Amino acid sequence: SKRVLVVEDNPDDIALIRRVLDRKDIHCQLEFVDNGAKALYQVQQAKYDLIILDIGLPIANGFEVMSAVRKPGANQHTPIVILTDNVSDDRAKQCMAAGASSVVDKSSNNVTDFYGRIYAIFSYWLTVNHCQ
Repeated sequence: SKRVLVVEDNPDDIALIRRVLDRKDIHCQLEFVDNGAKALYQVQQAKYDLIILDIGLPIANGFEVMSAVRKPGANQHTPIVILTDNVSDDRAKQCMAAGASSVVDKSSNNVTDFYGRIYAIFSYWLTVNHCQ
């Protein structure tokens, strides 16, 4: 059973993410935490198949989370997807420098696009990308 860790605090985003997985029959353990401190603790506790984070949360301590995950250890090479509203090219480029696997615009002002991007992230990283 795959496990995913998502650093996100918007409760409608969260509810939409759970629902996408449901409908699309994507079966994994999902864990949400609302900040970077909590993230850095959970990465020490379990090996994840995927870690998603909203770099828009100052409180997510995104770059710090990414450095720490990228260190020697169980999740050293766990895919990290940044999923954040309004990604600029600069910020995407900064995430990529800090170790992100992928940067994705939520486009959450367009639920149709937001929904299909959630499904693409989980679909790709869990059923296409090779998992141990």
